[PDB]
Amino acid sequence: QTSAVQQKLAALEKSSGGRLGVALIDTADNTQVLYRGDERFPMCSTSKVMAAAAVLKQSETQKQLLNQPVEIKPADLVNYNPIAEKHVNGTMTLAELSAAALQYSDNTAMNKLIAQLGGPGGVTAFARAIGDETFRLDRTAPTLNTAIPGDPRDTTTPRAMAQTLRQLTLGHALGETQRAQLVTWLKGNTTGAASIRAGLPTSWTVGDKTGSGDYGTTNDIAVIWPQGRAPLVLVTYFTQPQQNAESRRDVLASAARIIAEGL
Ligand SMILES: OC[C@H]1O[C@@](CO)(O[C@H]2O[C@H](CO)[C@@H](O)[C@H](O)[C@H]2O)[C@@H](O)[C@@H]1O
Ligand SMILES: [K+]
Repeated sequence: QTSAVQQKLAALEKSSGGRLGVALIDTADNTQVLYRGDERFPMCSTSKVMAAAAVLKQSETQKQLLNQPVEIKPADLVNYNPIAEKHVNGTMTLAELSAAALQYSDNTAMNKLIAQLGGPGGVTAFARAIGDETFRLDRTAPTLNTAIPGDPRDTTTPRAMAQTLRQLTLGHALGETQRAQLVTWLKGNTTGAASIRAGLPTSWTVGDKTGSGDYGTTNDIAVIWPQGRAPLVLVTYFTQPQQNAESRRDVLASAARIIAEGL
């Protein structure tokens, strides 16, 4: 069936010129709204959530892991390193790297998390351990953001990512302390006000992670606490046909607005 909300999302998509993917889980009733929910999309930096979460999971059996220092060398700096570049020839702890990756989208910090997990496949292995059979991370940053149409590397589906984000932030994929830390980090994101958040009523609370890459890829994944409603999880992925396309955070905001109006 096609719902009214799906109809509106299809109209948004057609006016956007790109390809939109949406998955909502409403934890009031566990119902779901999906638009291209089983198509693959390039995650770009939304994959940082899974990497940070995997390190949180490791910290459940090492109480001191988040205070472990990691050396930052000049050679480690990549294309976007607003926090790590201050620490070159110095160190950052795994907590500092997780915070920098999630809240500032620091790519050097992401690469340190990936290295702590043994490479991109270690992030995929964590996804599998928590029941996500779809997610794959294949490369480090920044090349995980190439976002080439049809390329399966560094992709997931909206359905899979919404389920996983729910298990991580509202469910029991992580220990209680670790879940709370992940939620605190997401809620402190600096990069999200133009994306899902822009489509929701101001009274609602959001924790989110954005992503962007080539092909005008513009993504956001969020856990939302509506005014007076049980929490939602919302994934919005958007990608375009031309490599040099501009970002379209407004399309994500419009998707979120449609979802909110449909509740
Ligand atoms: O966007 C983060 C970071 O990436 C760079 C290239 O390393 O720019 C890319 O992203 C920009 C924003 O989407 C695009 O405008 C640009 O064309 C693309 O190369 C850095 O300039 C930027 O800080
Ligand atoms: K871009």
